[PDB]
Amino acid sequence: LPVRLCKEIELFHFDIGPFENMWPGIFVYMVHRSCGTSCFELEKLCRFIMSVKKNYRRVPYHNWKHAVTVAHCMYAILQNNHTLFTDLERKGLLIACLCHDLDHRGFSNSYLQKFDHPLAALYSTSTMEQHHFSQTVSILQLEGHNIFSTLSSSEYEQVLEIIRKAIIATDLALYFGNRKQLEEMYQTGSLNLNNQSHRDRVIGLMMTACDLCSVTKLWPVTKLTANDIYAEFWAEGDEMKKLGIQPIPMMDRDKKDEVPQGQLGFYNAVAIPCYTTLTQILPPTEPLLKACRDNLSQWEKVIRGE
Amino acid sequence: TSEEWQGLMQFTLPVRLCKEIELFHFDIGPFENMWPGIFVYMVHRSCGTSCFELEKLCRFIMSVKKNYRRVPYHNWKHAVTVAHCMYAILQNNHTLFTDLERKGLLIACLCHDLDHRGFSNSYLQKFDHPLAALYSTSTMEQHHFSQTVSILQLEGHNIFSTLSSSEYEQVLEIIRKAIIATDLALYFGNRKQLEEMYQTGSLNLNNQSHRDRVIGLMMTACDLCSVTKLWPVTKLTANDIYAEFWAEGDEMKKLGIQPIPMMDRDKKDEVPQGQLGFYNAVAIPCYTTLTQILPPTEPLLKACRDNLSQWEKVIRGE
Ligand SMILES: CNc1cc(-c2cccnc2Oc2ccc(Nc3nc4ccc(F)c(F)c4[nH]3)cc2)ccn1
Ligand SMILES: CNc1cc(-c2cccnc2Oc2ccc(Nc3nc4ccc(F)c(F)c4[nH]3)cc2)ccn1
Ligand SMILES: [Zn+2]
Ligand SMILES: [Zn+2]
Ligand SMILES: [Zn+2]
Ligand SMILES: [Zn+2]
Repeated sequence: LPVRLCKEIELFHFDIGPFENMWPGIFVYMVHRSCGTSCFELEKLCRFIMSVKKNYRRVPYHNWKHAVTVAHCMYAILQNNHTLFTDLERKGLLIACLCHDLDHRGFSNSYLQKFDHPLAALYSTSTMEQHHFSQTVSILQLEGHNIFSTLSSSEYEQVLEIIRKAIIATDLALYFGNRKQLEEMYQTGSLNLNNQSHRDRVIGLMMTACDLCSVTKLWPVTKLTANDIYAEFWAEGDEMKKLGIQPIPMMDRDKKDEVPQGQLGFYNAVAIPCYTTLTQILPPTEPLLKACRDNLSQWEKVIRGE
Repeated sequence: TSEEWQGLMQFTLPVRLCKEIELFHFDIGPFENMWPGIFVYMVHRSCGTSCFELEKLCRFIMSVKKNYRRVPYHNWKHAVTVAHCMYAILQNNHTLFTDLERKGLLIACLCHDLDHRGFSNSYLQKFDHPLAALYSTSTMEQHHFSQTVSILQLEGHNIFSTLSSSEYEQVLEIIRKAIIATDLALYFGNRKQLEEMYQTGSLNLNNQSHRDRVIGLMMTACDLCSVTKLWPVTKLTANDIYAEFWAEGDEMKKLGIQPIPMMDRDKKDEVPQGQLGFYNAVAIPCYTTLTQILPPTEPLLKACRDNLSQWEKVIRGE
């Protein structure tokens, strides 16, 4: 890995760059540094990464780049709270992040439900997410893709459960209740990492934090990333109008000029609470929150027209 | 029901102590009959008001008090002070520790110098004291745990009587290990091992042996906390530490042995150097490593560093 990369990949606000064919290397480097060189047989891990790459789609935002970007955010959390995590979590969380939007079409669970898509009948709740985990399992069962083959049966069931819960937690609908419970557990001191269900919840929050990490980048990356977010959402809003459903203003390209107030509302309602609470629980994740605020400042500055 | 009347109640300190006992550099003050209350409070906030049966807990504390001796440093005040530091470490890392570990660690700290006579393991060995024949390493520390177990065996004194046998044994191990770890001789090996494990990333709190080591370093850090207090307190506490050591040096001379300069009253003027050496060689690396493993314990390092500054100021003569 190049000098600049080695240094800057430790920073929370690292951008993985425009060279797609370095991203596998970057991910492998992150597994090595946060899990270990002997965590995975290198050959199987490359075949697995490439097969995952292949089942991500050429969509504006929810693509291979976002999959690797999210995994990096996870990496930086792992490295800055490294004593906290089991060897199983050191193995399965980065993988969970890399697989967490497998085969995303660029469409919400709402759209899938309104369209009456087969996945909506097959998975009634967190529809895309149950699908991302189903894709993950089936890639794992391809000959030579069981990167967990040396684990015991028990250890294999456990890490898949980590991957499952982690991926499900990326459904933004579950985030609100989850963060409420965690807030109230931290204020009252009941929160405890020796309690599996509390540990699950924190991982869930770590995953929301990683999924939304584009708001913790420096302003130029965050602004440019917003073009990609909205390109998807506007395409979905287009498809809503074709069904004959007025889409919400978030996904309606005719409301472009209201994007700045749109972002502001979201940093206040969702992103700031998310990272604020995560910073309470894992203080060394503060740089994420700090960046989020700087970007919240930049949207107000945009709204003022300066 | 008593578990029920104890659930309604919460213990209350004066306003100044409520606020400042949360601070790492808090001093427990000169009022001895306040310290039990101080301890019970810390137990209630870091553990919960149903961890111990209050009557049993008071009986236990009075017995522990009665088994500390009237020596200048390793006395009842020291015990409670060490327990406080552990309380602050617990409160600032609240999501890390089990209920048992919280129960047991505060109790361990309070009991960790039980029946200390003001003499090092080294003096006991040279004196040929009976304890040295019985415990050939960490002599005093095994005795401290031994006394602890004896207090718990007294009628109406088993504060862990409500635990399952399984949990009782776990807490007694947490306490045994913790107390043994205050043998400063074992600290150097322990810290070195943790510094390596932290730097390579192998350090993992879900592994019992690693966790034991961290707990060990936590115990060292609390044991030496006198160096993390504000300057006026560290300077004054220093009198008490040297009163002890000098008296040991006196007893070594009585055996016809030259005591090391650290325990030799004839070398009063080299104390500033001596402390400079100790901060450089022991205290700074201890809290440096602890702050590394547990970032919220930093204020201990910051304060340790400020006192190192004060000792240099004395050496220069300023
Ligand atoms: C909603 N879940 C989600 C969010 C993001 C996301 C991550 C980081 C930043 N933004 C993200 O998406 C959002 C985009 C817009 C909004 N809110 C919003 N935009 C508006 C534009 C016009 C308008 F009139 C509005 F009312 C808008 N509201 C929120 C998240 C990505 C994927 N899924
Ligand atoms: C060593 N074990 C120990 C130390 C302390 C302790 C805690 C905080 C501060 N000091 C402590 O004890 C020490 C006292 C002195 C030294 N070093 C030292 N002092 C000297 C004075 C004169 C002289 F000539 C010297 F060489 C000295 N060396 C270290 C710890 C408490 C309990 N056990
Ligand atoms: Zn998703
Ligand atoms: Zn996502
Ligand atoms: Zn001791
Ligand atoms: Zn002690």
